Amino acid sequence: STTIQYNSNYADYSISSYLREWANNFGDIDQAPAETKDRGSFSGSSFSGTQYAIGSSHSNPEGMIAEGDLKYSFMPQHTFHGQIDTLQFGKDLATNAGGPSAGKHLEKIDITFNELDLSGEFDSGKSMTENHQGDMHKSVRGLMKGNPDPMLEVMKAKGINVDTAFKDLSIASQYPDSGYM
Ligand code: NA
Repeated sequence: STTIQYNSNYADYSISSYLREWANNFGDIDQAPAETKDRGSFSGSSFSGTQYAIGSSHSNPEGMIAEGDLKYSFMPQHTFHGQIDTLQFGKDLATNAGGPSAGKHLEKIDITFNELDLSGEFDSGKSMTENHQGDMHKSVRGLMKGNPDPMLEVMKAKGINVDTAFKDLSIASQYPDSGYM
């Protein structure tokens, strides 16, 4: 079953209010010029990986990391598919020691969704419209475009309450208070 951890600074936020703030600041990747666009980084495999990590293309700190079995179809349909088990949001993505093939991490982790079971399929013979209806694609691509609503709809359809503040949300627990951030 999906569970959540959150940094105490976000105790008064909900999933919906957090993802709105995150996505607004991440901003729409399509509006970034090519020269400064972060298209995201796959690692863990020899356009696929067990981790996909992406930061804002607009010189803001927001970033996201997905872990699971992730794939991207590139040209011409640009569909994200596979399985996301863990989805994490925060700020200031950095490459792990050993470089990009070792993965990335967020310097500040705000919210982590565990056992999210977010999936989608890709069929190379089907239309782009059909392939883009998958839960994983619409939610990840929406977030990349500054739009959390597809992700929120997927979460609501899983029975997750995206309205409750984290402090009151049964499936969420606060990361222990620390002092290094
Ligand atoms: Na709670």
